[PDB]
Amino acid sequence: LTESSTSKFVKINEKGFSDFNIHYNEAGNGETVIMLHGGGPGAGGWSNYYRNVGPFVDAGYRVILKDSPGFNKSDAVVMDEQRGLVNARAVKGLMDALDIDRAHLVGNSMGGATALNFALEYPDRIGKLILMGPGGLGPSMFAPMPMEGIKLLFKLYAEPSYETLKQMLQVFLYDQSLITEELLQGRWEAIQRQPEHLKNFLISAQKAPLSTWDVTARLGEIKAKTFITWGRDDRFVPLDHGLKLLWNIDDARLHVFSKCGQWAQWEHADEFNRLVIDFLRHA
Amino acid sequence: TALTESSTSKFVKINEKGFSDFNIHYNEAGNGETVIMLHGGGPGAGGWSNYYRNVGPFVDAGYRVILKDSPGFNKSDAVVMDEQRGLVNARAVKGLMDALDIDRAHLVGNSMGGATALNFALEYPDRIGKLILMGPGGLGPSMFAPMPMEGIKLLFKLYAEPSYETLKQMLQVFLYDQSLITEELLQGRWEAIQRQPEHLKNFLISAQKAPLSTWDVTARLGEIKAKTFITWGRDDRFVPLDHGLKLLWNIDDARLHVFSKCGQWAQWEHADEFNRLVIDFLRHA
Amino acid sequence: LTESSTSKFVKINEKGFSDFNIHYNEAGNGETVIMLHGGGPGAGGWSNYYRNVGPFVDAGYRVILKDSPGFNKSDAVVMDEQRGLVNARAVKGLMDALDIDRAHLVGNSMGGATALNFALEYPDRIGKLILMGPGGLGPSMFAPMPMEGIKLLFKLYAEPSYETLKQMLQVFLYDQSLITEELLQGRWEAIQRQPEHLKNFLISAQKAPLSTWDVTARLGEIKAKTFITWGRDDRFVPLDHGLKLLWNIDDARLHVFSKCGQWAQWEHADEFNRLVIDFLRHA
Amino acid sequence: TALTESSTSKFVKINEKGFSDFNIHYNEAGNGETVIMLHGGGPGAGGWSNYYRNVGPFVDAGYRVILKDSPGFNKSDAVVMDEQRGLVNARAVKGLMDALDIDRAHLVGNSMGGATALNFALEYPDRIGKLILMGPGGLGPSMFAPMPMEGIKLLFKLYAEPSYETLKQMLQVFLYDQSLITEELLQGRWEAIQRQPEHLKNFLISAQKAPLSTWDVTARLGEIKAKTFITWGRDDRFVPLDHGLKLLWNIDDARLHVFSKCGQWAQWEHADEFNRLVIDFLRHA
Repeated sequence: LTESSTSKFVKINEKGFSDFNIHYNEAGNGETVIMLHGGGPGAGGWSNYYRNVGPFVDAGYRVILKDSPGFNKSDAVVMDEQRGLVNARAVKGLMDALDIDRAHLVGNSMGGATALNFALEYPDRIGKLILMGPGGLGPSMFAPMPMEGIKLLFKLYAEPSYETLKQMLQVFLYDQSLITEELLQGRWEAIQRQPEHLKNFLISAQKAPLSTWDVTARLGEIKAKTFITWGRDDRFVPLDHGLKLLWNIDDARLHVFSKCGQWAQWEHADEFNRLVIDFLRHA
Repeated sequence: TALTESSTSKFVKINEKGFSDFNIHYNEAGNGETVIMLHGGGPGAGGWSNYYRNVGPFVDAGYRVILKDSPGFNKSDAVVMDEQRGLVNARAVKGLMDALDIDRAHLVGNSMGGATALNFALEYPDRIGKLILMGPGGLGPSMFAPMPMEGIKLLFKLYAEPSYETLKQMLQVFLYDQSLITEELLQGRWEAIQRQPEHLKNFLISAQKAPLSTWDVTARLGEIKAKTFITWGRDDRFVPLDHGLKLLWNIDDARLHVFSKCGQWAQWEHADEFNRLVIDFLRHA
Repeated sequence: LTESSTSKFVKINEKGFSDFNIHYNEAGNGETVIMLHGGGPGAGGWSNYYRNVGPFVDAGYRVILKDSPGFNKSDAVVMDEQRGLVNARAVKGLMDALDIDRAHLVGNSMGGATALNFALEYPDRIGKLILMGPGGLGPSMFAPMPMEGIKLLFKLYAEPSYETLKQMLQVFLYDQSLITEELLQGRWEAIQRQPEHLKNFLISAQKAPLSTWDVTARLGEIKAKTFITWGRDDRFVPLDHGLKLLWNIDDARLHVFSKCGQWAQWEHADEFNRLVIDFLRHA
Repeated sequence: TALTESSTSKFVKINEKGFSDFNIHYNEAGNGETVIMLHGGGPGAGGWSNYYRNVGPFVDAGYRVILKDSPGFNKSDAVVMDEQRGLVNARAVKGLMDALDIDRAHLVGNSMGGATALNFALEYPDRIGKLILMGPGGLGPSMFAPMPMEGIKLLFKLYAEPSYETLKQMLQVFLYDQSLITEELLQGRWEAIQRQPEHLKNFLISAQKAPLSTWDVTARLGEIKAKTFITWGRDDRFVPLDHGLKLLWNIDDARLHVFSKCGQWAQWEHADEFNRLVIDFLRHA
């Protein structure tokens, strides 16, 4: 598989959306797994998930790497509501657009915020919920906020340098020497090719700051089977949120990877793949 | 051969440091790559009783499984120990491996058996493959939980005044869903208590000589070179959840998995998931 | 001072209350400190606070040891709403009853739940907020619930034995050999003399379980200056709630006492007294 | 006499283990019962710079206050250390106490000075009264926070490439309210960096010989017999909050106090409350 071969578009008309173009990548057939990416500059379905799409297809799954409204080759937008609840509507849109009655969601960071909102609003349309260091769960009992990674993320949004992006990625990864060009250019090309997303994000962050995303009091309402993954060394979202989810969602389990940043799916691909595939297959 | 507690039951004399001609009971099945499972420290614990829901699937996955009765438990020989039990138990595991000609084994350890597995990986790094830990005991204070924990107090209470009803109370604290407690489980533990009452008294004499605080190997976790799978039950009232994080941070190559709606026996209360996760870890980690 | 010398009653008519008799003890003059006791069988203003009333009066404070609706010499009742919100109304009642325009609150356990609700509903009537291991803040990130102390509390409510009460107190105190008769009889006489409170409590616990008391999502609304105290070895409410309060209340500080159970005010009287007096005097 | 940085400034030669005729700078005022205050480990740190908001009130409360410049900081003599800095610093504190005929002192320690205070209480239990710790360094891994922490990375960055703007970045991470950072604070630290650049390079050479992981005294906290007051800033990005709990659980007689809206300098960012709480602890604990 490649990005080219899998590339695809489709408009959506849910709630406040209307004739809104969502880019995505699709492969495989059958049961549907929608993978939702992180909030960083130049973030996209493919870029977040290029080590998990193949193995998930082989497992006999319909794999949808969605570009969320306002990133990569999807359409630009400005939100005055918390992006989790908004991205969920975009997801609900792409499912209605493509006749998908139900899907499993895999949400990393902002994505995980999306999946959590999707699961809260549209429970009848979610199968199983995989969360990987999801944002927007309020304050940590230990980490002061903003966290080091979030600081760097806004710094990159503000002054998109090549050297800055690099330093953002050295904080996102536990092992910094794992930095590939195919990754680094994937993000750097994505920021350049649509620099309207950057300014749109900062404005939205002004209208709905991270503190408004907190869905914590509603967690006792999530019914789907939940698999929470965390990188032990995540400098973007604090480890103790993993526990908050475990205690509040009725049916959850938590897996933490050592020597791992915010990208468990990337930095620990193999283990992540087989752990999640098995969770879908057997839980 | 049918796989039953009796058809798998075996004995081996071990000779290692402070053990001479010491009879160790174990249950064994399967062939090839070896997994040794080490049980908890409560009255009447033993290998079969802790691991009977795991043995079949591990054997079917192609492992040789050894459910070891630790010294001073169940059908192994009696002992009063004057050193910390994790280390003495690890000597016995090594003794059993030498006696059975086993060069390397994966270790699965629950509670006291987790402490055993950790001491074994510290002392005998060349003889361990992978390490699987389920809520290991004796890792010092918790950052949140007052000690002794509720499970620990019931453990000592049962050791000192054994009764069926106190056994039942203990087991109700050990498990998240107390309605899963069968009369057969209970009667198995109760028979082990009644058939080997010397183990209880010897345990109490030994704990006075080397209290639980002496089992703390925290300072050495940095030496462990085995790939490690830590499992915890979210609802464990015996050893606290923050110890799972302590191991995750101090062992070089670890992952942690926490089961919801689970007390201190994840291998038993969530056997199917446990089996699937650990088998997968042994095969592909 | 003694219980006799300070004993006093007054009816109240707030919201659902009407001609409802609140017992309390008062001493001293000037600025008002209302001390609110814990949820245990035979719990009462005096019994919780007999080492803190004298020293607080000397400090020049008006000290009100309130018996909460349904304990000790106050009137019996059954609640179908979480007792924190209900006890707050009773407190708001005793203040209107006695022409108190403002007060500082000192809440231990159930009391702390009260103070937190009082501070949320009636902020204009609260000065400064002292919380000592307050209940009803949801699940712990570490302790499974119900906690050992809560289990024992309901066991004592169910079968009020003298030996049972004793075992409840051995779990409430870090140092068990500190058990005094003047305490033990204070509780044992209180349970006997009004055994209707016991059954009323169990029914209310049925109508509004501990899980309904959680005010966590509203903590960002508390404006009063807050002093959170905790016993390190508290087996009734988990230590990590101390942190939750610290992070969520806008103006808070946290003090933890070593070798200390649920009764910081009792087990560490001196240090507690001077710490709180100074907080009132200078914060 | 007026109390100013200069009117209080003194030197004393110390001779203790690996120190011979080693000049220690300190600031001193007041008389009687002795409190020694030990500073942090960042570039340009020193006693005055860390504690100038505390000295007046402690002296007025009736204490003799000593703000000590640790070896290889500020106006004390230069040194490249080959052992963990907490212990070497504790030797220097003991050396200063012997040279000034001080039998017993209360110790207040911030960050590196907290590590110093802990080593001193371990090694010289008879020479300490009470122990006050503010976010002490080197207590090993955190259960929540990735390491090195953000403050630590800025510390090493500033040591290796000193610049005024990097100093400002560091100080902005140290403090909760960055708008409290005065030009005078900045210029004081910056002058100490520029006037003693050898301290920076010596610090880096020393940290290669005994890294921060070697400062961990966790395993010994159980030996500390001093009544201990632990203070933390909720918002500390240099040493993590769970270490406050680690000390609370492992030292026999401790209390913990956490200030909201506070980074790693509680003594400075919340001086008034800090002063009031610690003075009260010294008088009545």
